[PDB]
Formats: sequence, C-alpha cells, structure tokens
Amino acid sequence: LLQGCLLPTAQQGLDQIWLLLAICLACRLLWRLGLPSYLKHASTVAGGFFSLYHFFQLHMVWVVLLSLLCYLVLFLCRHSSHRGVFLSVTILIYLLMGEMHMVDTVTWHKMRGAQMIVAMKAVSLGFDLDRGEVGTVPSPVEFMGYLYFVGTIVFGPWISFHSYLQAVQGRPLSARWLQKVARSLALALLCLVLSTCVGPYLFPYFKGTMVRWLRAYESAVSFHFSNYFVGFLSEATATLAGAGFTEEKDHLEWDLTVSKPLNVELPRSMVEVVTSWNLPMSYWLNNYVFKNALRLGTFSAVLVTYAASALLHGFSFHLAAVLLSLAFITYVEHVLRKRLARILSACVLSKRCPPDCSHQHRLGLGVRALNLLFGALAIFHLAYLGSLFDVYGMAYTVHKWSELSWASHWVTFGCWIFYRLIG
Ligand SMILES: [Zn+2]
Repeated sequence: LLQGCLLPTAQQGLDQIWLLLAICLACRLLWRLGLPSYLKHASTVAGGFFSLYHFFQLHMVWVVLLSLLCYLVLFLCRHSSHRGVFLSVTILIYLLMGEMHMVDTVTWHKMRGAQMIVAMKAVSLGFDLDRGEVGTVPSPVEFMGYLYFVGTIVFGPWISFHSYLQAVQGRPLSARWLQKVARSLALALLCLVLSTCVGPYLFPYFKGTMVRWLRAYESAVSFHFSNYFVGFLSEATATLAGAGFTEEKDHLEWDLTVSKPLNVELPRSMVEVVTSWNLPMSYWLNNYVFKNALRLGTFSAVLVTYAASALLHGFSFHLAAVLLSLAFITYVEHVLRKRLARILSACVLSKRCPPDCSHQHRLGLGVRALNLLFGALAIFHLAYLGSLFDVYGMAYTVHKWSELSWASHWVTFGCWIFYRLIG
C-alpha cells in the first residue's frame, strides 16, 4: 500500500498539476513588480493560454471560443442595462450546443471545469455591470485577463471581477500566504490519496442491502474526497496566484475556502452539505441565478438554480438526476428543520443558531438527538446520491437507485409528509 497506492496516486496528482502551480507562482511574482495593469492582464492571458494548452492539448479552442464570444456579446451590449441577461443567454446557447454532442464527448468532458469557470466568470461580470458593482465596462485586456486568470482557469474557484482586480493590485508575500498555500496543497494531496486509496477500500479493510449501502457509501466518500482534492487544489492555485484574500479591519487574511470537508463528512443538514460542497459555486448560483429567478417563486428559483448547476457541470443524466433530487431533499430538510425549530423552540435549523436566538431549548439531549438523526439522514442521502459516481445514463441511474430500494426518495417523501402534517 505504501508504495502500491499512496506513492503512485500522489505522483499522478502532483505530477500534472505541478506546471499549473508553477505558473500561478510565476504570475504572483510578476504581479508584484509594479507593472502596468495592461501588462498584468496580458501576462495572465498568456499564462491562461499556456495552462489551457497544457491540460487540454489542441482542444483548448472551445474555451478560447467561449472567451472571445462572451467578450463579443458583452461589447455589443456595453451600453445596455441588461448585460447579465445577454451574457447568460449566450452562455446558455454555447453550453447547450456543447451538450448536443457537436463536440467529442471525451474532449468536451475533459474541460467541463475550465469552461464552467469561464462561463461563471463571464455571467458574473455581466451581472456585476448590471447591478453597478463594477462602474464601467472593462477593456478587452481586463476581461480576457479575468477569464484567463491563471490561478482560476483549470480547476480554479470562480472569483468575482472585483476579487480579480484586487489580485491584480497585488499584496505583499507573507508567511500567512505561504502557510495557506502549503496547507491547501497538503490537504489536496491528502484528499486525493484518500479518494484513491482510503475511500474505495474503507469497508472491506478499515450481496445484502447492508453490503450495497457500504459500497454506495464508499463510492460517495471517494467522490467527496476527489471533489475535496479539486477544491483544495483550487484554493492552493488561487491563493498562490494572489487572489482569495479578505482585507478585514486593515488586516489581510488569505481565507479563500472552496470546500469544507468537515461540514459535509460530518453534516448537520443537506443544505450545509450543498453549501460547503463548493462555496464559490454555491455563492455564484445563489447571487447570479437564485436572486435573478426570485420572480418565479422560491421553489421555482431553487429548480432554476439546480438546473443551471446541472448545465454548468455538463448535462449527464445521473448528475442532473442527483441535482434534481438534491433540490427536493435540501428544500424538504430545510423546511422541516425550520418548522421543527419553530414548534419545538430548538436549535435544529439547517445552520447553527447565533448565540442570541429565541429558541428555549439550545443544548438539551433532544436537540443533540434530533441533530444527530438529521446528520445520519444527511449521510444516508450522501451515500444514496453518491452511489451514482462509482468508478452513465437514465437506465444506470434508475437501476443503481433501485439497488438502494429508493430509500432516500421515500425518506424525503416522509419528511415532506411530516412537515405538512405538523404545521
Ligand atoms: Zn437557536
């Protein structure tokens, strides 16, 4: 195992990503030299081209296409107060065309992440221009540098245009920065190693229904650690490039957090799981899709947000089914937890209550028991939904979920039934 899984996996992951980290660090050193803004943006553009070429070979043209297309659309509507609408429509078109299989499936899937981040960045800049957070429409070099920020191009977290400009302005290289990068890299490598070695072999070492749930859980936990690897790597790359900082009370804190594994592995609620899964993505979907879809109602906005999330990850039927089930699961858990908190004056909300909340029962045994029951239900939902990601169409999804006897959906139905009845 020591030289059988750990070392090969660590080599596999650290090997390819090394170049990306190198360019992030190079960008960071180059952006502290006091170069003009134009030069900084152009430099990161060239770095983004080289990183995209390194990860996707000649097939980087699709991302290049999207980048130019989004700028073209933004430029054509540079005076319109509905820039986010036009950019979202053009992203919709491009994504749908790609999902229509016009491009090779292997090639398309290979760069779903980079294209997702570019699309999220373009839509976010359009909506920030609409709401007035960004004063003027950016120059071509600033927009292209924002899309090709080398710390946020391949697996990078979505960052706002203002966050990108703050990264451009630069910050002094400090011990705190290096500790953040090192911690993120170590956690990324650990999560990758866990995903490949610890995760898959959890229950056999570390075909009844119990066996099926064990296999489902280990496939879910392996998928989670793979996602955590991507999240921590994204934190490492973004911090190493100079972004992801919070200038709070004239005190700089490099605290960009993409994923919170402890809040998903040990979950209080499925809402917490979804939020902690990818904080940049959750924020993006919440601010640039959910708030714009509030005119359809709250539940319809939840469905629109999850459908946009399904399109951003690429339309595969298992992931679309997972996100459609997650909308109902999170909503039902949320409402039931809320109503239980109201009726039972307890701190059993989907998030932790503040220290000044009106709930009478705050630390009792019943509150801990209810939170543990909902956390076990959340782990159960995670194993159910993550069973689809073992190492895929409608038939696979149906059969695989039938192997688990549709337990989560019945449980979701029961929670929903309970919610309506008690109120
Ligand atoms: Zn409370």
